[PDB]
Amino acid sequence: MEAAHSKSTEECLAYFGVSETTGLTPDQVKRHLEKYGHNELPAEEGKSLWELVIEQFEDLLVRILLLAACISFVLAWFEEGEETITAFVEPFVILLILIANAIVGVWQERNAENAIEALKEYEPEMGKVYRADRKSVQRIKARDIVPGDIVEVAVGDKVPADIRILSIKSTTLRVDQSILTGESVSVIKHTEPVPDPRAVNQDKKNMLFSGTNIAAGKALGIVATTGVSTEIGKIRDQMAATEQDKTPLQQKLDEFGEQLSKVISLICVAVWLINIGHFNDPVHGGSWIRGAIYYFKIAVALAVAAIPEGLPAVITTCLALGTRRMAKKNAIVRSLPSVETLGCTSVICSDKTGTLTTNQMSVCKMFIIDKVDGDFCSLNEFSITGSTYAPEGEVLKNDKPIRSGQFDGLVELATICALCNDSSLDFNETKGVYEKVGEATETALTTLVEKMNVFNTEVRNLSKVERANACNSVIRQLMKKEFTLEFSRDRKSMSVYCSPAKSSRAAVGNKMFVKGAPEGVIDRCNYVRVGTTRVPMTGPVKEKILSVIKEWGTGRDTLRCLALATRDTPPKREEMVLDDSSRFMEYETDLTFVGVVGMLDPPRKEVMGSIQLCRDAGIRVIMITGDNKGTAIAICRRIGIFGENEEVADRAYTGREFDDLPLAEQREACRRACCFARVEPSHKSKIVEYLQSYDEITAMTGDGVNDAPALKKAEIGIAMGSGTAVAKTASEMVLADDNFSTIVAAVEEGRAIYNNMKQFIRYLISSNVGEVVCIFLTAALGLPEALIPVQLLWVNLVTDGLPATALGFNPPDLDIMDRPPRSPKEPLISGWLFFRYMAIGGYVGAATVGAAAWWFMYAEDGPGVTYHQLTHFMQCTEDHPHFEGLDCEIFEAPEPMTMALSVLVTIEMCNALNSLSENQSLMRMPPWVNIWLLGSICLSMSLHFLILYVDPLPMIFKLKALDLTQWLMVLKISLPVIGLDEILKFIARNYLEG
Ligand SMILES: C/C=C(/C)C(=O)O[C@H]1C(C)=C2[C@H]([C@@H]1OC(=O)CCCCCCC)[C@@](C)(OC(C)=O)C[C@H](OC(=O)CCC)[C@@]1(O)[C@H]2OC(=O)[C@@]1(C)O
Repeated sequence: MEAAHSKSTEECLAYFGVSETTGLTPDQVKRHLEKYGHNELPAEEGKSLWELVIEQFEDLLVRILLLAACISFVLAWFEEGEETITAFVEPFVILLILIANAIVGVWQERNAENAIEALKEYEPEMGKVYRADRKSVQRIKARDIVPGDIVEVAVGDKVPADIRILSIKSTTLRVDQSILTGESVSVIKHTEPVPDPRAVNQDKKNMLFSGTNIAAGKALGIVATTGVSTEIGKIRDQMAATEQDKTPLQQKLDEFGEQLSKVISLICVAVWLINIGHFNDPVHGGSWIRGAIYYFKIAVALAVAAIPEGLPAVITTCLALGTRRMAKKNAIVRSLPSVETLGCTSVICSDKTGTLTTNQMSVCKMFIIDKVDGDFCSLNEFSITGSTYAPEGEVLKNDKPIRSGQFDGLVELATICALCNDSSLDFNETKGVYEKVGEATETALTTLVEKMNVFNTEVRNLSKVERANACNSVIRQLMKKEFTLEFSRDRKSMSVYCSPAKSSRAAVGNKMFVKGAPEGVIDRCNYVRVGTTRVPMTGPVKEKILSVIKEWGTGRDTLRCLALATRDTPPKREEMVLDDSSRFMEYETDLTFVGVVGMLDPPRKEVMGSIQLCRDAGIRVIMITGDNKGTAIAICRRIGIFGENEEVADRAYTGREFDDLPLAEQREACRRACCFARVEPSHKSKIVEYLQSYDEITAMTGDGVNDAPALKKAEIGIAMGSGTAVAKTASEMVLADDNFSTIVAAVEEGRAIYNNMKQFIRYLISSNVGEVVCIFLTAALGLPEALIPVQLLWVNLVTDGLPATALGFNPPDLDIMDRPPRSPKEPLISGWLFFRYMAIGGYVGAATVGAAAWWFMYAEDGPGVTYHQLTHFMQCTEDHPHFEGLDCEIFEAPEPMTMALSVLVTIEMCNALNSLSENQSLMRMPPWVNIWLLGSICLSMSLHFLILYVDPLPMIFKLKALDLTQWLMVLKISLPVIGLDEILKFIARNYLEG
């Protein structure tokens, strides 16, 4: 049953043909259950199985590196050698890294909390119904309840489905719908029907929602919807139906993986293509397959040379280290990758109360009527000092303190504020400060009653523990509050019937002290109280009152005003039937205006600043409030979101307004909007959606299942520290202190971690730009094989893997926040940088192979080896350069290799330094600035010797401790990389592409 809330309990019972007394017949149940199904959210999947694994090994790069193993295992099996400790290395070092980055990948012991899971935690397990098969209140399984059957709920119960209350048995029923919105103040329910076919959950006063728990009372009603067909289930589906796109970085690392996987095999073609000589000469000898292994031993080398198997380790390190660094600033980042996107954040959507503000209501100003006459009436305005909840402050008129009670009206003023209040003030002993008890507003009202003290009641000689509510009580003693008509968004007001306590002498029968939003209440006043007398409400007057209410709510002192009025001659206790909600309005007419009070929820002392920061950062911030458009706009000028005098006719919309705008006009409004007031439920999702139709990285603030969809949807959802678990499990970041400022901080932080990430990323892969180049020369022109496949691994996980991580601590460049937000579609490497990293990548390919080519020929090893022909013959079947001797064993010995690798590890250390900036030389960017970089460079070479001296290592690496004479060449062969660098890096001046 869809709009059960708009039907009468009758129309509603009839819709299903059920007796409020008998129940659903066993048939109807099975029958109904076949039609609607089980009152349960659909189940999910995702646990320990073969899936996680196989998908783990589905990635390209992890495959190309697995294929190298599916070949190295056999390649390092046919290889001739008495060694059995260096053979099963390659097929293991890889097969190890593959399985290593598969555990820390299938690691779901931490990151495994889904938002839809908690959603099932809000739906109870059992519920009580009334079928026709048993006259007893059978407590069946919740899962078996069905639209149509009449259920029972009583205190403490968790509502099993969406029911349409039929009959309330208790005095009054109160449920805790916080689960949905968050304002943990339980609400009264009624049986009267909400006729508006499209009321919003908050206004469906005659309905219980599944997930909600009953605060007070006990009622019986007829279930309207179960399963996904419910407010909770509906929210579930929206989330189920939303799929977040992959983050920008993760999107590049894939683009790379693809363009790479192609270029890798693209070079395997050049090999079998450059072989134009091997097609003829090669005769008998069985080398058909014995010589073809050369085409395989180059793949499991060319491949591992272009795959930075150390990146998915560094980026995670730098990231995990940022998570903590941000946690220190109160920003808890759940999703890791997010630290990247949080930097491309272009729009911040924040709620006002308790994020942009403190949620510290306090009454500042208030007034009553002074004199009414000749259509020209005046007023008496006061101000109140004290922004705390502590009854510590004074009431002053004309900047000077006055005795609130010397003023007849200010009395009744204070009277209403106390008897028309469902709250109290409490001094917390332990802590040592008065705290609110309930609605933060009404408390501010209570605190006013104290500060005021219209009856002069002694309070100096009292205890902070019993003085907090002294004056209020005094007033509760002169009037007996019988019953009270709760607030409603229709009448925007809320009265409270009172009776004259026997212990009095001023009893004008009964009274009704009304208090609500100025407009409504004031419009229902036929009179105005001028002191003690009463006089007809006249236009001029109403004109004057509304006048001052308009100034306080839109002025420079953003105030929330409440009209205070009363009914002098209230309807007879008999003529009133409390159960009739919508009827309350009438019971509150023929009123008498008494006064107004304007309170303030101060914007947080640090927000005014951050809003500015977001300006310099080019980040657009959108405040979402509950204030009325008019005051929203003020608070906005106030906190900086708008100029002190900017045009905002079209930049701020109310929810109603935004609804009267057709799709085109709505979207077109989200790209300029900065303030939304009284926005409707869906709207958060709507807005997010629109902001995105502009490729905008949007941050959304919220809490409660209510806002789960939007948090999921938005690029960066932001739950509050005090928020629901679901709202937290749905967001990407949780604000430890629910403060706006900490969102901006975290944005900047996450904006630095990329600037540094972008470095070690274009560095750790810049070396791979060479390793392949090297391998191409070391395979194209001759086979002076300088870089072993099982040797490059250690050079990518430590040799350069250490300076990378060290690069994850580079000094944050100034003005970080004085530039517009990055572009999720900005490639790390391209343009002048493409050509830059091009040379530096080929040059390191002329350096590595050269340590073995430039060597033989000018070295102190080989008097007649210079200008050799390692290109012509390699198999060595005869002797031309050397007749009878033992020289055809140099093609496989630690001599030309142990020289290249060293140079490699030398040019990289200079390239790491070339990776501290992108324009400023090392002269302006002292390579000793990043203290943690040097601390790694040293631990880099400190391990280079360890695999060159300590025998157990230098052997398995095919290297040997180079003489300090021949090791002096590693300098003038590597060291000059910085020149080419510094050249291209100093040439970015004429090329104003940076
Ligand atoms: C891994 C190692 C190597 C050496 C490789 O071939 O990487 C290429 C490649 C895949 C790209 C290129 C490299 O291009 C070549 O080497 C082309 C052949 C040159 C022959 C010249 C003979 C005189 C990157 C490396 O290099 C330079 C130096 O410009 C930059 C960049 O990479 C990134 O931005 C990735 C970061 C996530 C990518 O253009 C990228 O392709 C993309 O889609 C990107 C966006 O990925």
